[PDB]
Amino acid sequence: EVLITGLRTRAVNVPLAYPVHTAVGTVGTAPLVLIDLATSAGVVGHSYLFAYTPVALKSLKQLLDDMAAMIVNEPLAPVSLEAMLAKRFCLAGYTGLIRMAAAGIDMAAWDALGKVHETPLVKLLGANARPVQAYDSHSLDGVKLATERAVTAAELGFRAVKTKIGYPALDQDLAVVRSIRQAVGDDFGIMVDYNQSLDVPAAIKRSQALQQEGVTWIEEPTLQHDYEGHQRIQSKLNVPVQMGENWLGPEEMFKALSIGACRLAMPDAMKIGGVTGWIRASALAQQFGIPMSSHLFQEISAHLLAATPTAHWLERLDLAGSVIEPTLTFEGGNAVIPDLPGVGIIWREKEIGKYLV
Amino acid sequence: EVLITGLRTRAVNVPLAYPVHTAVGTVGTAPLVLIDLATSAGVVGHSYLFAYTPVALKSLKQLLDDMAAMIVNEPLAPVSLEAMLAKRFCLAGYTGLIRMAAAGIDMAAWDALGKVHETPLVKLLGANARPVQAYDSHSLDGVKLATERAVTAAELGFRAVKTKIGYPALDQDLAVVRSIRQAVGDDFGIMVDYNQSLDVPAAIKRSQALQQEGVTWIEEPTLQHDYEGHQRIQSKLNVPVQMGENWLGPEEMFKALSIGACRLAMPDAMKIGGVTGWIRASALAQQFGIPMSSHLFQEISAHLLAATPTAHWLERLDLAGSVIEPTLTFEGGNAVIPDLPGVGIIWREKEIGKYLV
Amino acid sequence: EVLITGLRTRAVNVPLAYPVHTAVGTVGTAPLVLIDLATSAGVVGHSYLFAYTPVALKSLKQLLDDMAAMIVNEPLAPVSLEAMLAKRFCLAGYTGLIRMAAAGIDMAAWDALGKVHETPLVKLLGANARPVQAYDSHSLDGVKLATERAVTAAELGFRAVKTKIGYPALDQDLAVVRSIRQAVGDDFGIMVDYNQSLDVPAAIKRSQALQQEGVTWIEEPTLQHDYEGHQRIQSKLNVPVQMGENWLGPEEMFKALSIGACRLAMPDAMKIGGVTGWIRASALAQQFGIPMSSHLFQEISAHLLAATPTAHWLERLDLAGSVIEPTLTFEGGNAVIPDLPGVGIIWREKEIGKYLV
Amino acid sequence: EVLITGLRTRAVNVPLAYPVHTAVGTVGTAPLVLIDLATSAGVVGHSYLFAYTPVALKSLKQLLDDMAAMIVNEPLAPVSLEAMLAKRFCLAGYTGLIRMAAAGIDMAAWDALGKVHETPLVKLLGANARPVQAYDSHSLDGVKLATERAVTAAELGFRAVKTKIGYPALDQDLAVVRSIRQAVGDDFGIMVDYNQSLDVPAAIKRSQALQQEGVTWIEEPTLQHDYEGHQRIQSKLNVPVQMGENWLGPEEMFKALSIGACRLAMPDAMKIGGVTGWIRASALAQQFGIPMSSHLFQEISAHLLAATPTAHWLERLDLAGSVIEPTLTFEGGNAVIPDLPGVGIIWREKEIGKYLV
Amino acid sequence: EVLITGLRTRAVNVPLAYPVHTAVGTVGTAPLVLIDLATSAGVVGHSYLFAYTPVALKSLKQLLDDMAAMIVNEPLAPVSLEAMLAKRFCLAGYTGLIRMAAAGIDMAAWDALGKVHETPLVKLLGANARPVQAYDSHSLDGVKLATERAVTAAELGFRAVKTKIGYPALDQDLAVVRSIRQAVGDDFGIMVDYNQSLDVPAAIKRSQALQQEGVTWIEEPTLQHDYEGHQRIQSKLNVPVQMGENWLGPEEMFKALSIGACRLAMPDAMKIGGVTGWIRASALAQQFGIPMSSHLFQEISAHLLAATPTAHWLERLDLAGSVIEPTLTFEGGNAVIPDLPGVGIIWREKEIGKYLV
Ligand SMILES: O=NN(O)c1ccccc1
Ligand SMILES: O=NN(O)c1ccccc1
Ligand SMILES: O=NN(O)c1ccccc1
Ligand SMILES: O=NN(O)c1ccccc1
Ligand SMILES: O=NN(O)c1ccccc1
Ligand SMILES: [Mg+2]
Ligand SMILES: [Mg+2]
Ligand SMILES: [Mg+2]
Ligand SMILES: [Mg+2]
Ligand SMILES: [Mg+2]
Repeated sequence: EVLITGLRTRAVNVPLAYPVHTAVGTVGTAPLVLIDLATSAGVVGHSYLFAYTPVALKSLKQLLDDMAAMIVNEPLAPVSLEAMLAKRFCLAGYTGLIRMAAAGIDMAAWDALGKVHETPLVKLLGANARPVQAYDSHSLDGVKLATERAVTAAELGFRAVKTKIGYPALDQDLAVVRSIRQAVGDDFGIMVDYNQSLDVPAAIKRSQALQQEGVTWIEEPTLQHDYEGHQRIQSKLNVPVQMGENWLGPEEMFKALSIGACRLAMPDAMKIGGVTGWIRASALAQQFGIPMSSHLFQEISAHLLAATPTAHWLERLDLAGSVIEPTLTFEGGNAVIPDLPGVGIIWREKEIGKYLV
Repeated sequence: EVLITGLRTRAVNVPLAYPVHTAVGTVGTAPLVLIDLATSAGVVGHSYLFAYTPVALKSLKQLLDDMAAMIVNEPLAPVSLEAMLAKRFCLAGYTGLIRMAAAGIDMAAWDALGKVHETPLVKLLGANARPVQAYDSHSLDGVKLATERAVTAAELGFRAVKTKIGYPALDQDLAVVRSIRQAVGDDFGIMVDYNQSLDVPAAIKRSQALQQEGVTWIEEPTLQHDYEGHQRIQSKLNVPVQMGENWLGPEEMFKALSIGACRLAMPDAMKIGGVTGWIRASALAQQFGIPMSSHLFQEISAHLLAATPTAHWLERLDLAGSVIEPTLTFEGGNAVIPDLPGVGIIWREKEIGKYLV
Repeated sequence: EVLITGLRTRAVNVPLAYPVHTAVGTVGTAPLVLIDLATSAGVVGHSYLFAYTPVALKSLKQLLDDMAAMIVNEPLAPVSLEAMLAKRFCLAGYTGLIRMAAAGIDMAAWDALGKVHETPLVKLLGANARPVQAYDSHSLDGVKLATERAVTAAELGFRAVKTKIGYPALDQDLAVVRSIRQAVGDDFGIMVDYNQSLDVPAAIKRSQALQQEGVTWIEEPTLQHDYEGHQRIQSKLNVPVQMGENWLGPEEMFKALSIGACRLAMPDAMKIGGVTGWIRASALAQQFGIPMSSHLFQEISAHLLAATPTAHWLERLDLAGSVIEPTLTFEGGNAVIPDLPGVGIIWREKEIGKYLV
Repeated sequence: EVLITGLRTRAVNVPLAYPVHTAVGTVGTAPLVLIDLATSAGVVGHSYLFAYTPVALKSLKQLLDDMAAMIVNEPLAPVSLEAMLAKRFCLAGYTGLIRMAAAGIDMAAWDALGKVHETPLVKLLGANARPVQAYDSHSLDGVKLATERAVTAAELGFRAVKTKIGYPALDQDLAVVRSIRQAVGDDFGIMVDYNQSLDVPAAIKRSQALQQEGVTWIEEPTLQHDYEGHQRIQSKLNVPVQMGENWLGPEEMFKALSIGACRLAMPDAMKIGGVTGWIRASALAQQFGIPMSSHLFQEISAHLLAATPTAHWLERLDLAGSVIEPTLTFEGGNAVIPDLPGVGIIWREKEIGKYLV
Repeated sequence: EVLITGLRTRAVNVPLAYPVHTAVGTVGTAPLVLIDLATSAGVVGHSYLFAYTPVALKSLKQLLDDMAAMIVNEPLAPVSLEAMLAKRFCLAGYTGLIRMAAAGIDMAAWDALGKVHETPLVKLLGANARPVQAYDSHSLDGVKLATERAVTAAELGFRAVKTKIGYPALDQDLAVVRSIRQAVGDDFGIMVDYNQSLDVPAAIKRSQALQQEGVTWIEEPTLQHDYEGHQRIQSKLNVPVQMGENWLGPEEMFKALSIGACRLAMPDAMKIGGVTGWIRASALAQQFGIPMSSHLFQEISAHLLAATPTAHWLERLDLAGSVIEPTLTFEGGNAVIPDLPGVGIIWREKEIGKYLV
């Protein structure tokens, strides 16, 4: 039996070429927890967590470190390890930061398991590597920069981009989208993301005007937990409502899809519960007829999407590029999984120093 | 006018006379974060958080300490402060540890506001103080200890006790309930709590047997988030299914009640979102026709129940008694709100020093 | 314990600069009951009731006076006082005139409680004063006067107006709206109100033509109690259906929202049950995802809306201006809560004389 | 042709032989408004309203007196008069005291119309007079008085009685029902009435125990407006749940029956909207398969039941007996409509003088 | 007690100025059963039945004659007489021809009862006579005659007409409607009737094209009993679906409205169960929010509609003009009820001879 022998985490706050502006606030740098999971077979599993705000960063690192003792000497069997953690956090609430930390462990464990068998994760999941179409993910950038980032993305061979909207006025949402559209042409996806900023009637009004414009999908139009409200917005639309980045575990995804919140889903490898939760999520999207994309975590999402029966898009937003070797590449807009064991995440150890919190 | 001028937290791990054994693990000490919210009016708001396990304790403290930057210099206006926190944690997930941190702030802010106005909290909410019936809350204690603790509670004048069940065999659940019944008589409540330990069919089978015995309610028979499963259990019962201690915010309560998960509710003053979330929860319980009890936090729950239109039971489990002056008392099994501004929490400073971690 | 020591009411019939014409009849003057609630702390709570027609005015005053004996010597604890009244009127029917009278007591009691603590009501509710956007509320005025009132409102810095429609012909509804629109421009809200005058098919026909025109919302298209019928109208519309002024208590609001009658709500501080009912109402709108405005009662609604999580608009219709000091002001179209304790309602005692019935 | 030419009201407070005790308060006298509707045909229509408590008595009289201006000089056409009243009270809320006032007018107008045609009311409605089975309606009387009143009713030839329950302990509800049962035998109805006193779970628990005893129905187990709660109670019962005395208009009946609140109905001739509302209620009860009884107003209810397709029981509780000639009689427990034009109400003028307030 | 003393029927087949062409066949003459109901007060009640096809005419007359013995010596109390007939035909099936015959009896009985009290039926129902708007009902007439009948109807002051459609091709439906429209102008109702001729998809296609044209309603688009199918068609339309002429009894109407088959209703005085069934029907349309028109039977429908809370249109199609005195008149397109007792139906006895079958 291969055993887990140790856990080490490191908190960084890493710079973004382009700060992520949203209609509810800006993420100017990336607060990350980098996770190393040591094993008795001598390999080291790697993953990372995104804490969104520096306010949650130290708390997340502390929680993982305190969780070290419950995983050390457990078998490196991510599925059994997830059940053990779901039980240990039964009382406290297996959600939120605690679930995110459990996901970080899970992703490092599956990386480790791929390394034990010297096989890329995608193959360990029983699937073939294949290129996965990717959209370049931008932010609430203003007409000028939004249009430039779009052109550049199109120059690099991306077939779609996402821009984050929710400007003070609807006309401003539309001017950004029209300006991207003039510059990329009609054969190009423009996904838009409201980041939860509208109430249901505002969302219906804005969304029907954006749909007239031709957008590829409308993402998180209202409060993320409000699945009934998403359903109400979706009911007034032909264009699909998109959500899922905020589902904490496949049980949240199940509740949203059960009441018809959306016609597309994009779980987040961390929030959905890592590789173990992702695989469950994929089973749900398939039965519910829901094309499934990724949210962040582009390195592991390239593997995961290749094992996903309704795989739709990979989101390109390179949060961890400063501290992770660029072994994932893009050819003609598609993510290409590297020929490395597990996930293909290699730390740029020389760089992690600049960013330690 | 009145501003928040400081936040101070203290992590303590308090050994309990009677460890809280449950079917899914034992809580042998109470890991609490003690909160002091200093104000420009000079009075200081007090509250505390329960972290369930030491594993989450330092993470939760660190979390609050980092949240201080968001609240210091803000007006002492619990409702506007809560709206601000929901917005600040919009992206990261306003749930779990983060929502619990926010609730501790809220509870200490309302304590401070009651202090500003030199009025007990119940009166600031527009209600009168009045004795609230309380059950003495025990645990997965074995036949012998459970009967003994039940006898003791009956002598103290409690008219109900709660025991935690989910022993390996149904015959054992039933033996504990029988032995308590023989000890306390037919005119006496025996609540039971499975702490999420059964799947739906075992819950239906055990619950129907318990209902033949005569129990007052059946609490969390299955996984706390599985509202549809609770409904399925409730559908096969005359006895009421009880839940809610695990609802993170009133929006989770709204989901559970919308599909008929339970016929009783017991929000946890911390998980529900503090005073602000509790008052919202009570509006919901009133409209859905749900008698609403409390879970832990007996000091603030006595106030809050008095303001609760469908107020049912106060749970008495004295987690903070080692560190808080016993200003809340019990006459004839009823909680008696002390005549003290805000919540009536006064730290036992000499005691706190022994439990700091 | 602060106690209620007396109740005094005065019925007035006060002149309106602009009579309120609706498609179901005209309210040419304001029949009001002015309420003074005396306390043992020496302060006096103030509120008023709107009786709609002089036909109900004396009956409403008489009922309050007869209710004096059941509230005198009760604690000034509006929430406990509301429960006592709900119980005392259990048998007779806690709705209609009786519920309106109970609301009048409630609003005077919360005014009194704010005065006891020398704090504006909004702060007593735990929220911060903030300016609240307001629309100027006009009536079934005819193309000429409708357009003038609109211009004037826009001149005073209002960002929207409401006009009451339901003229004998659809073309007349549209000519009024088009004429307001030409004169205010496209960046301006035009709310329309049918005052219950249409049956469901007529409402669907008229409403779809108004929606083509661009209106901000369509208010009470059909019989107020007919929530199923509202839902049927709402189902055929993208523009939101608005209602709520006629909900007697939050239990009526709950029934309407449960079956999807509307996408916006506007409780009436009096009919919803005063401050106590309003706060419950706000909890419902929030969980149901419903932007919540006020109906009349502009003085107390400015406070209430500042404590309302989905606060949407304040309705400006100054029914009581003749007998109430203008301490509420409007800056750039927003209501500004005055810096006075409780509600900030001060009687113009010199003027009440002219209007006594 | 025939016009209304006057309205006269008289408020009386009539002491009752047996005060109507209920679990939520005692009605020790009957506060009634006696109505005389003078016509151009010279006959005068009679009806009365029950105000429940003296607190509402003067307000209700004043209300009618002010409503006189709307009806005097209108044709005596109860149906068109009702439509006019609904429109006049469109804005103010056509419910509660206002709807009760309107119903008194309606009942006196139909009495007058029967007088114009010199025909008993039942015949004007197109039905034959026929004996209607009646239960003798008692109250929250204690074991001893309840048994005694049950024996008396059985000797008078009643085949059923109703008792009001909701004593502090279930054991007490059950003792009263047992003692009545022993007195009257197994071939005899015992209806029971909780007068809104239980929450849903206590209602389910008490109702299941009562159903083991053998009772004829369970009336208003919970808050009268909580139709969803009644359904939840009914869902756990074989015995039928009975309600309706509190429905204000047939539209409230329609809501309750639409969601399955009850398996029996008992509209109140006043609250339902008089004869006009009652005939609408009977159309609904017939379509929803609901046996329909009456509540109070035995004089007019005998006529109305005879015209009611699913007619069940007449409630006999003689509130107006002190002031109305006993022209309605009881043979073998059946109400016998007197052969008198309209309702057959004749004032006892010498008696009325003693009770005027 | 007034008693029924005899029943006499006469079958006629009467000529139509304009044969009624429908998409499922032609009714070129009117097969009618004329009913005389003799009473012991010396008056004679009159009604008639429409048998649709001569194939059913003798069978209908025979059935009534055979029913004579069960009504002779019964009281003239139409409501009690209807219940007796519902019971007598319990086993055989109280629907179809038997229900139509029972309705014929009912309508003659209410005519008789109006005559006993020397009062027009409308007043006996407690309502005021008022003019009722009427549309002139034409048939599947071809572009040329359809347009002429429209002009003539408009010349006589009708504000709307109905034409029967379902031509072999959609373009033909549209050419007829466009041609009527050019000739009447935009301020004029054009109702269209498919007479059950389309399947659900054809109905959705045709109906959406007619709705583009502006029609007032689309009547019986598919198989009359197929309420689910009507609902499916209605779901794809803004214009209202109309039906009801074929509902046999208010219990059929109740089933159709319960599942949302239509947004307008038009019961047929005969099929709905005569005056007794109509009054029940009106109670349903009111609660369900459904504007209610008549189908045929214009003489009694003028009275009935005046007592109908959601009265919408009277259908003018004078089937019985050849054998009934023209006491009903039309002023400015409205039906005017004549000042005669009961229904105002007087036989042209000199003419009945020409048409006896
Ligand atoms: O789509 N992704 N969203 O919304 C995001 C990503 C990173 C930071 C904030 C929001
Ligand atoms: O009801 N209280 N429960 O379930 C509890 C209490 C303490 C620790 C864990 C669970
Ligand atoms: O929107 N408010 N309505 O409808 C109103 C206000 C005052 C008087 C009458 C109607
Ligand atoms: O059934 N009758 N009830 O409930 C009643 C009667 C009189 C007074 C109050 C309630
Ligand atoms: O609308 N009335 N219809 O459909 C009708 C009337 C008479 C004969 C045939 C059909
Ligand atoms: Mg997003
Ligand atoms: Mg528990
Ligand atoms: Mg309005
Ligand atoms: Mg009752
Ligand atoms: Mg037809």
